[PDB]
Amino acid sequence: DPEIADLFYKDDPEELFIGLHEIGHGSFGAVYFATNAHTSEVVAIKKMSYSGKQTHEKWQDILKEVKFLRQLKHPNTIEYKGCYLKEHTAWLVMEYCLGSASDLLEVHKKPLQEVEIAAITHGALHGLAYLHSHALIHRDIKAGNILLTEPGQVKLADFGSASMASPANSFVGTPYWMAPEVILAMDEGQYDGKVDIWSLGITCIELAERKPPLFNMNAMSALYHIAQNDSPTLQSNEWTDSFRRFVDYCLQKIPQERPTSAELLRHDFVRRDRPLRVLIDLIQRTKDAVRELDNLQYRKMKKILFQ
Ligand SMILES: Nc1ncnc2c1ncn2[C@@H]1O[C@H](COP(=O)(O)OP(=O)(O)O)[C@@H](O)[C@H]1O
Ligand SMILES: [Mg+2]
Repeated sequence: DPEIADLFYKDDPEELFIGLHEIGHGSFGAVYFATNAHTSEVVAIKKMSYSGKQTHEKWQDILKEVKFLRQLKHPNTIEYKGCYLKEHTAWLVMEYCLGSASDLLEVHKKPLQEVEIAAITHGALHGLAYLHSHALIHRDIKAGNILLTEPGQVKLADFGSASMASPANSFVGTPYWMAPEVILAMDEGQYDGKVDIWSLGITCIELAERKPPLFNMNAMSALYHIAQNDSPTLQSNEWTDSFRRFVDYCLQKIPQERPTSAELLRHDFVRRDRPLRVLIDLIQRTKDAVRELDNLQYRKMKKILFQ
């Protein structure tokens, strides 16, 4: 019906975008760097197929992601440009980013610097405070869904699990980064935006340690351990106390004891002065490191030099 047709532009995207290069993938298909042939603008295109046996679920997921992106306007959420449709493939068009925070980890094969973590966290928190103020929940916060534009701005992306309401109940997320109350809700009970704060805490650990906790287990074992056991913490004592206190505050298992996004914006870790150029310099040092990679690793990370 019109409710669904109204989500999509009516012209054929195949002509409109040129010079496609893959920059990501997921179950749906790939993401591409592309240029509008008429305006020269560079964009990202997430192509999401709903062919085949999983057509119904795939189409519902497209619809949910498009409807969610349509409502957003904030400097730390990815800019949405609209969506095209061709041959059982939706072309979701976004502003183009250099890469994810997970990509920055992969290029360096080391944790990020603490001030880089803070900067990224700070931007992510603004996005989360916006979302939560609108009764929204991201539900899949992780380093691979926090992007950086080439100029150094932090963008939340991947709204494929997101909630249009709060409280919510669905058992959704990426298991290692899921809040205990999502797991304990078992698709029936309730949780709210603070699940993103738990996930942010896990993301902090990820950026500090290269991987989330429990990553040597299967999903089934991790979900049990997240529910049953004491929350994780930063392993190293090298980190400042402020960063360690930040993480611990995020990783309060009881939601009533965990800060909101608005509250965590006032925490010392993100309020502490840091250098003006932290994100610009992280970007530059990343490009410089991609230029030194061997061809095995470069083949995977060449997108970082696409501009
Ligand atoms: N707007 C974008 N600009 C640059 N890269 C992007 C953009 N959107 C996605 N990507 C890349 O594609 C990857 C997968 O996209 P994502 O939307 O997270 O898909 P999935 O839902 O299936 O995880 C990201 O982790 C990122 O590396
Ligand atoms: Mg993703």
